[PDB]
Amino acid sequence: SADSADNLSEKLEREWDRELATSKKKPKLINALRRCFFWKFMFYGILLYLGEVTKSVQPLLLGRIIASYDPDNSSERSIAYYLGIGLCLLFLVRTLLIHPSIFGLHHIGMQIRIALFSLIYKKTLKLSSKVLDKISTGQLVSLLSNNLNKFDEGLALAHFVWIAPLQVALLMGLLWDMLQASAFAGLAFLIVMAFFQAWLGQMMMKYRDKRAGKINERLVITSEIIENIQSVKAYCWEDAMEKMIESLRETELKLTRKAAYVRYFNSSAFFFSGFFVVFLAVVPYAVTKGIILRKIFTTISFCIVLRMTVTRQFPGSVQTWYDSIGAINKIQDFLLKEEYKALEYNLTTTGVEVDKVTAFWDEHASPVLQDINFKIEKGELLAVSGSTGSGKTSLLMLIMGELEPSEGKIKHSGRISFSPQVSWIMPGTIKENIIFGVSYDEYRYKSVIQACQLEEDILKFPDKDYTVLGEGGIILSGGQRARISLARAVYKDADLYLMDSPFGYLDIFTEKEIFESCVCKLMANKTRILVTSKLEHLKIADKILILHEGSCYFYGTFSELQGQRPDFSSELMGFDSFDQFSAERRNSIITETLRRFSFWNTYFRYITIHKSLIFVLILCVTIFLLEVAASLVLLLFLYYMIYIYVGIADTLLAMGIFRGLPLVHTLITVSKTLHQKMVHAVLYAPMSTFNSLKAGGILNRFSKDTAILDDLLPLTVFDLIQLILIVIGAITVVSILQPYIFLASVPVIAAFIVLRAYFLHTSQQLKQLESEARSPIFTHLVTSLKGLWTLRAFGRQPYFETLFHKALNLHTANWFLYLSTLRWFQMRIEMIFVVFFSAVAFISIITTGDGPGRVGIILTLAMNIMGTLQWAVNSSIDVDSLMRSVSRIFKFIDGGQMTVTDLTARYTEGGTAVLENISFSISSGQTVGLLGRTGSGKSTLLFAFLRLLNTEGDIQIDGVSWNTVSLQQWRKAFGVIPQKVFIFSGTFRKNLDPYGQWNDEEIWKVAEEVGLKSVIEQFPGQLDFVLVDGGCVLSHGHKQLMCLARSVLSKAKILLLDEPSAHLDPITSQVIRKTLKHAFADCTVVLSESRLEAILECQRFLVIEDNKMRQYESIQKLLSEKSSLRQ
Ligand SMILES: Nc1ncnc2c1ncn2[C@@H]1O[C@H](COP(=O)(O)OP(=O)(O)OP(=O)(O)O)[C@@H](O)[C@H]1O
Ligand SMILES: Nc1ncnc2c1ncn2[C@@H]1O[C@H](COP(=O)(O)OP(=O)(O)OP(=O)(O)O)[C@@H](O)[C@H]1O
Repeated sequence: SADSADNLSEKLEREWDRELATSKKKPKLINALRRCFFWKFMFYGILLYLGEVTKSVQPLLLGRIIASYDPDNSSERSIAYYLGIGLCLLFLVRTLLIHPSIFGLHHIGMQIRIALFSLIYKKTLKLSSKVLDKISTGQLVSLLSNNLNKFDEGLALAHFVWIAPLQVALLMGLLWDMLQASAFAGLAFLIVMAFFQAWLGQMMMKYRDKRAGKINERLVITSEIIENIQSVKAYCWEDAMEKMIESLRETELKLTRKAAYVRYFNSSAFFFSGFFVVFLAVVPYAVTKGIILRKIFTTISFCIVLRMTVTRQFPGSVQTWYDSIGAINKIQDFLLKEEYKALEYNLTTTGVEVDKVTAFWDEHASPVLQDINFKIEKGELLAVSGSTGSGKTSLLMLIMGELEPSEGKIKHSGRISFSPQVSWIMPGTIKENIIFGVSYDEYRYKSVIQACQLEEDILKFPDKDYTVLGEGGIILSGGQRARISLARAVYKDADLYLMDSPFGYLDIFTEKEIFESCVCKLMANKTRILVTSKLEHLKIADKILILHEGSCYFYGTFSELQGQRPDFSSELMGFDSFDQFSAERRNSIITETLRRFSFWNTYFRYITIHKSLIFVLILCVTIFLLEVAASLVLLLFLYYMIYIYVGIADTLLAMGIFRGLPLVHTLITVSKTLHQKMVHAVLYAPMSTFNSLKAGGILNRFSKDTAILDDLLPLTVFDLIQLILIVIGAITVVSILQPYIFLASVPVIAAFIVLRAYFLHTSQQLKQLESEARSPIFTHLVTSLKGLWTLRAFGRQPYFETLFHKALNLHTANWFLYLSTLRWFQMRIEMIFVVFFSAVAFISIITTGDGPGRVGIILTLAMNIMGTLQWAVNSSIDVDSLMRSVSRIFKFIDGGQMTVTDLTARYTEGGTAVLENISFSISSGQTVGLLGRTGSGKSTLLFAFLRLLNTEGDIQIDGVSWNTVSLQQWRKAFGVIPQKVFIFSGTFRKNLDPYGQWNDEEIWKVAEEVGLKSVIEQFPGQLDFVLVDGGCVLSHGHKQLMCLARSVLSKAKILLLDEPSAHLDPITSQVIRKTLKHAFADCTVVLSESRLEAILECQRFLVIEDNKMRQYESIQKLLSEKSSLRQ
C-alpha cells in the first residue's frame, strides 16, 4: 500500500470497478475492500497474537522461580538467577513486538479511510439530478464525518475477535487442579459480568443518540445569540434570552444525568469483578488441602489475565467490528444510486432542435412539460419568459441533458456554457474564478471583464486580481457575485450559451449596459438563450417563447404572439413601462396576467427520599449477578460454606458502591453551574473586552468547553479514583516488604514526569493542526456541491479532483504527525517501565529471600503492575487537558431635545478614537438625520448612545446625563433598527414578545398597525408559527416591520433608522415611512441615510466626516456647505 490519496484511490477503484462491472446481481463493496485489507491486516494480527500470548506464559515462569526458594530439592541459585533474566526478557520482548504492530494497524485504518473518501467524492459528482433532491443534505455530511474519528481506531481491536478464544481456551486449559472445577466458578463469574456490561453499554448508546439531537438545537440558539449581542443589549431583552438557553440546557441535562449513572455503574462493576475473580480463585485452597504458595501465586496471576481478556479485550472488538460493518453497508447503499447520464457530443448540427419533447422530474409528477418544440439556427437569439414554476429553468436542464425526455428528442451542437440563477461562490482567487479552468489570455480577459463592467468593483479590491474571495462571500454583494458568474460563463468559449436570470438583481442602468455590451456585442453570432422578464428583449429576439402551467403558451415570432394570443400580449403591454419595474414586480405582473388567462415514577420519588431503598437496589443487583453465574455453573450438567463466604463478599461490595453515589450527583450539578455562569458573564459583559475573540473563540470555547466538561469530568474522575487507590496499596506493600524497592523507584517516577511535560507541550500544539487542516475539507466539499451544475457544464471535474486530493494530503500529513509523536512517546514510557521491572525483580532475587513467600509476593506484584500503569499514563494526559480547559473558562468569569455635549468614543481605551468632541442637538419630535461616507463610523454614534463604546462627554436623555442612568433605561429610550436585522428563531409570539407581556389581541393590533397582519396570517399557525434560519421566509422589509412593532410595543421615544434604503426597494420603503410617521407621531425620528433624496424629509442634519461634524438647520445650508465640502 501507498501513503497518498492518488495511489490509494487507484487500488480501491480497480477492485471496486472490477467487481461492480462483474454484475453478479449485487456486487459488494465489502469484497472489494477485503481484497485490499487482508494481506496487511493479517500480519499485524498475527504479530499481536504472538505478543499477547506472552502474558499467558509469564506466570508459569514465576511458579518455577518461587519453587526455587523452597526448602525442597536444592538452593539452585543459578537457576533462580537465570529464570529471573528470562522473565524480564519476556516483558521486553512483548513490548518490542506489540507496539509496532499496533502502530501498523492504525496506519491501515488511515489508508482505508482515505480511499473510501475519494471514492465517495467521485460518486457525488456523478449523481442523477432526480435523486439529488431526495437525499437529505445532512446525510452526506454525516456520511463522511460520522466515522471520521472512529473507523481508523477501530481496527486496533479487530483481530481480538479472533485472538480472544485462543487465549481463553489456553488459560482454561492451563488450569492446575482442573477437575475441581474452580474453572467454572471463575468463568461463570466473568461470563456473567461480560453480558451485564454488554447490556449496560447498549443503554449508553440509546442516551447518546437522543442527547445529540438536543445538543444541536442548543448550539443553534447559542450561535444566534452570540453573533447578535448588540441587539440583545439594545432591546434590553437580556434575561429572557438567558431563560431560552436554560430550557435547552435543562433538557440536555435530564438525559445526561441518566447517561452519567450508566457510566458510574460501568466503572464500579469493573472494580467489583476484579475482587471476585481473585476471591473465587482462592476458594479451592481454603476448601480442604490448604495453601500452597507455589500454586496460589501462580493462580492469581492467571486469574488476572483472564479477567482482562474476557471482559475488555473481547467485547471491545465485537462492538467495533459490528459497527464498522454497518458503516460500510451505508456507504455501499450510497454508491449504488442512479447516475448522471453523460451527454453524447456530435457534429450533427449547428443549431438546437427539440422534437415533441414531453418530460418530467419524477414519478407521481404532474409538472410534466408537454409538447416542447424548437428549431433554432446557429447564431439566433431565443428569449424565454413565463409563469414562475412553469419550467422557466427546467427547460435548460433538458437542454443540457440533466433531465431526460420521457418522449421525443433533443439535438444540440457542441459544448454549452451555463450561468445558473444562483451564483457559485468558488472560494479562491477572483481572477481565477473569472477564467476558471481555462488559459489566461489578456486579450479575451480584458475584453470580457471590461464588457461585463467588472473593473468598476474589482479594481477596488486590495490585491486586485489576486484578491481572494473567502467563505461567506465577504468581498462581493449578490449582484456582484452574479456579475462574476456572467463573466465566467462568457469567458468560456462555447457553441451555446445559457443565461439563467441574467438581470442579476442589478440596477436597471447597468442591466441595460450589460445586455447590449454582452448579449448583443460580446456574444455576437453565438447561439444564445436568455431567461427574461423584459418585453424589449422579446422584441429583439428571433424566437419568442412563453410558458405557463407546464405547457407552451406561445412559441414563434414576436408579431405572431401578438396575432395569436393578443389578449395575453395586450395585458402585458398595459404595463408598458417595464424597465421601471424590478424583476420582482415584473414577475408578479406576468404571474397574474398569465394565471388570469388560464386557458418507575412513584418509586423514583421514593428512591430519592429513602436512601435505604437505594441501598437495597444496589444489593439486589449484586445478588442477581451471582445467581446468574450459578446458572452458568450448571453448564456442568452435560458447599454451604462457600455459599456463606460469597454472600459476605457481596454485602461488603454493595456498601462500597453505595458510598460513592453523591459523586455523580455532584458532577452533574457542577457542570450545570459553570455553563450557566459563563452565559451570564458574557451577556452582562463590557463592550470592547469581547473584541479579544471577535466571536471566534467565543463560539468555539463556549461550545467545546461545555462539551468536554460533560463527557470527561464524570468519566476521568472515576478512573483516577480507582487508579489512585491501587497505586497507594502497591507502593505501601512493597515499601514495607523491602525498603530497597522504594529507594530504586524514586528516580523512576522522576523520569516519567519530565518526559511527560515535554511531550504534552508539543503534542498539545500539534493538536491545533487537526482543526486547521480539517475545516477546509468540508468547505471544499460544500463548494463543489453547490457548483455541481457548472462543474459538469465546463468539464472541470479533474480539476476539482486534484484540488480535493491536495486537501486530503494536507490533512493526513498533520494527522499522521500527531499520531507518530504519540506512539513514540508511549514506546519510551514502556521501556522505562520495563527497566525498573528488571531491577526490582533482581532486588528480590539477590537479597536473602529465606522466607520465600516474601519473594513471591514481590515478584507477582511487580509482574502484574503494568496494566494499571498504562491507564495511569493516559489518565494523566486527560487531566492536563481538562485543567487547561478550566482555565480557558475561568478567564471569562474569575430629554426630548436630545443633548449631546463634547461626546468622544473608541473601540478600546488604547486603539483609535472613532468619534471625538462632537456636540449635537435634536429638537423634540424633529425629524433629523445623518449624512456621511460608508465606513465613517455612522454606527458608532448609535452605539455611543446605546453605551456600547469606550466614551467621554455628556449626553442628556430623559432629562438626565447617561452618567447617572444605568444601561437598561438609558438604552430603553432608544428603538433602533440596524441595517443588519436580528431575527430570533422560534415562535412569532416570542420573537415579537420574548417576555410574554403583550396579549394576542394587542399583538394583532400592532401587526395591523405596522402592515404585518397579512404576513402573519399567511404563515400557518399565525402567532404559533415558527420562524427559522434567521427569517429565511421573510422579506427584509418585514424584518424591519417586526422591529418596528417591537419599538412601538416597547414605547420607545427615540427611533433610529440605519439606512433602511440600503436594502429595501422604494416600493416598500415609502410604505414603512408612512407607517412609522403615523406610529411615531409623538416621537423623534433619527435617520441615517446614504442619499440626499432620502435625507431630504428631515429638518435638521448631522454631516459627519473625519471624527468631526457640521450641524445644519436646513437642507439648503447643508447643500451649500456639502457642495463646498463634497469630498
Ligand atoms: N430536480 C428537480 N426535481 C423536481 N422538481 C424540480 C427540480 N428542479 C426544480 N424543480 C421544481 O419543478 C419546477 C421546475 O421548473 P423550473 O426549475 O424551470 O422553475 P422556475 O420557474 O425556473 O423556478 P424559480 O424561478 O421559482 O426558481 C419548479 O417549479 C421547481 O419548484
Ligand atoms: N467595534 C468596532 N471595532 C472595530 N472596527 C469597527 C467596529 N465597529 C465597526 N467597525 C469598522 O469601522 C467602521 C465603522 O463604521 P460603521 O460601522 O458606521 O460602518 P457602515 O458604513 O455602517 O458599514 P457596513 O455597510 O459594512 O454595515 C467600518 O468601516 C467597520 O469595518
